[PDB]
Formats: sequence, structure tokens, C-alpha cells
Amino acid sequence: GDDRELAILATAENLLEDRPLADISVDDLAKGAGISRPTFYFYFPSKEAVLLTLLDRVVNQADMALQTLAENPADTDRENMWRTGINVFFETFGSHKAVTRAGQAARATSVEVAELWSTFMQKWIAYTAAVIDAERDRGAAPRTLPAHELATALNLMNERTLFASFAGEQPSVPEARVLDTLVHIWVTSIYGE
Amino acid sequence: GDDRELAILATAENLLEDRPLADISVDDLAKGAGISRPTFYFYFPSKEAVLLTLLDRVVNQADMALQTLAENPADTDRENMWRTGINVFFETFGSHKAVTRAGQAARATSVEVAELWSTFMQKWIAYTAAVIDAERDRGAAPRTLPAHELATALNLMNERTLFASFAGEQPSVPEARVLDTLVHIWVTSIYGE
Ligand SMILES: CCCCCCCCNC(=O)N1CCC(C)CC1
Ligand SMILES: CCCCCCCCNC(=O)N1CCC(C)CC1
Repeated sequence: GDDRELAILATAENLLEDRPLADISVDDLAKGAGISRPTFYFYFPSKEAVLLTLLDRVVNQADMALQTLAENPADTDRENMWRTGINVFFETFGSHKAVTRAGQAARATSVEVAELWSTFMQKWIAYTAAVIDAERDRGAAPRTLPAHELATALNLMNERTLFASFAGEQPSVPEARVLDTLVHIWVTSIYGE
Repeated sequence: GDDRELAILATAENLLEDRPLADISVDDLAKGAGISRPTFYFYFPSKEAVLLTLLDRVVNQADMALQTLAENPADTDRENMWRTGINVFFETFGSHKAVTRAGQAARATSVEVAELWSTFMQKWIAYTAAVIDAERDRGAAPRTLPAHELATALNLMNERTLFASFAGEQPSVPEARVLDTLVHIWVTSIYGE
């Protein structure tokens, strides 16, 4: 039950590497998972539900890694503190580029995908603002913009910029340059007057 | 000829304020422009072509305003120089929110929309990098990140963040706060070490 489900999810992630969800039939999913079409429909209502589950897994993997870091601070300067946090997103979404691409496309057509993405962006922005607020309270960062507004723009930059790098968009920052680029902008905008 | 074309474009921009392009028939466009369906097809091949033309107009309005500013520098500090430039995009796209929303949706399904947006983002990034390079050459900005990579991330931040504000997304920076938020991040990241 868990095993046919994981086989369907694994098949979908593999097929998304080579074509969009629109070009994957539920027949393709059932065939890769070694089940029939009706048996598929027992585990998922639709191929869209399979993508929602894949995206939910990736988003929660990033969130749990951020929670781990939040509990287990690295012993490092402020630049490295922010770099390690942005790296959670770089590594987690960068390790699942096909699901990342497909999920972003699904935001336009799926209220459940849009709501999942909104929920976690709100969480990550709130955490970012709490860290900025802590840095200001300790005297390490200046009281410039409203922390939640700064956090929002920085998180949206990372969403757009990581996505463009992963998707090979024109324009994009090269993938081998994107982490340093984002870290610079975060550190200067958080600590700068 | 120019006048029936402008009537079709005006009808489309008005109807996009209240519903997506998928919910606008070519009958609706012809009716608002005071022409028949076949007469529509004389001026545009499709409703998608009408949106491409609307987006082309808005993008070139922003580009021409940036060209005007590039030729007619304001007599102001570095913060105001960048604020005036970001404001071109805030005002131009903010004055055409329905076309902005519809154009962004069309990038997923229209190679011509995607290519139009890419072409102008490349232009605006190249201009941004040239200004950063000039600021470094004059000794006003430090030689930190590769200017074209910094420019790319900043332009992508503005694309995503302005869009979220205009579209009322959750999350977003309030529209009345977005210009100050972006200016801060640009100035600190360009001038900061
Ligand atoms: C391609 C999809 C990528 C989506 C990335 C969206 C989140 C970006 N947010 C961050 O990078 N964070 C927030 C938390 C702080 C502590 C570290 C930095
Ligand atoms: C909702 C669609 C918005 C899209 C905005 C895309 C462009 C953002 N770029 C800028 O803001 N610029 C670039 C040029 C310099 C000199 C000023 C700042």
C-alpha cells in the first residue's frame, strides 16, 4: 500500500524529468508502478494529485531541514548563517528540479498547489523576519525596513531566482553562481545602512 | 484600420480587468469593438495575438520611459537615481495590472510571449549592469559580485515582487510599501561591502 504509492510517486518524478505532466497519462504512471489503471485510482484520484503529493514531500523536506538548522545553529559568522539557510532551499529544490518545475506550473491551475506553496512561503517569510528581528535586538543589524516586508522581498527573490537557475531560463544566474549571488544580496540588505 | 485595432485592444484590456483570457471569447472582443467576428479575424489571428500585442505595448512603454530617463538623468543622490528607475516599472506595469497578470499567465503557453518577456528582461538586466559598472568605474560602488549576475537577481526580484504586489498574492509586500522595499535592497546590495 505504502509500496505501490511510493512506486507511483517515483514513476511520476522520473517521467517529469523528460516531459510535462500534460504529456504523462495515468496509464504511464500505472505501467511504471507495475499496477493497472484502476488500481492507480485506488491510491490517487488523478495525476494532478500525484504531483501535489510530490510537491508536498519536497516542500516538507525543505521545511524540516530548516527546522533542523533552526534547532542546530552552525558556529560561523552572519554571512555563513544566512548561506547555510539559503542552501537548504538550493539543495532541496535543486535535487528535485523536475518536481520544482512541474509544481510551479501547477500553481496556475491547482488551488491546492497554490495554497500549499502560499502556506510554506508564509512560514519561511515569518521565520526569516524572526531571525532579522533577533539580529536587530542583539544590535547586529540596523533597524531599517519593516523586517516582514524585507523578508518577503528576499524570499520572493530566492523563489524566482532559484527557479530561473534550475529551469535554465533566459535570463538566469548560472546555477554555480546563484548561491553566492543571493547570499550577497541578503547580507547587504539585512546588515546595511 | 488603426481605429478598429485600437478598439479591439481597448476592449480586451477592459475585459481582462474582470476575467481571464480563457473566459473571453473573440465574440466578446468583436462585440466591444463594434465589429463582427470575421472582421476581428482580419485584424488579429486569435485572442492570444491580442494579448501579445497588449503586452508588447506595455513592455515597450516601460522600455521607452527607461530610455527617456537614461537620456535625461535626474539631479539627485544614488538612492533617488535607482528609485526613479524602479518607478518606471512600478508605474508602467502598475497602470496595466490586468495585462500584466494575463501576460505572466501567457508565458507558460505562448512561445511569442515568453520570447518577448525574455528579450526585454535581457535588455533591462544589461542596462542595470552597465549602470552598476559605471558606478564602480567612478569609485561610487565597490567591486563585489559580477555586475551582470547581481543585475540579474535584482531584476528577477523586481519582476516577482512587483507582480505579487499587483496581483494581491499571499505572500506579497503591500503595494504602498513595495517601491521603498525594492529600493533599499538595490541600494544596499549595489553599494554595500
Ligand atoms: C525553486 C524554488 C525555491 C523556493 C525558495 C523559497 C524560499 C526562499 N527562502 C530562503 O531561501 N530562506 C528563508 C529562510 C531563511 C532563514 C533562509 C533563506
Ligand atoms: C510586474 C512586472 C514587473 C517587471 C519588472 C522587470 C524589470 C525590473 N527592473 C527594474 O526595476 N529596473 C531595471 C533598470 C534599472 C535602471 C531600474 C530598475
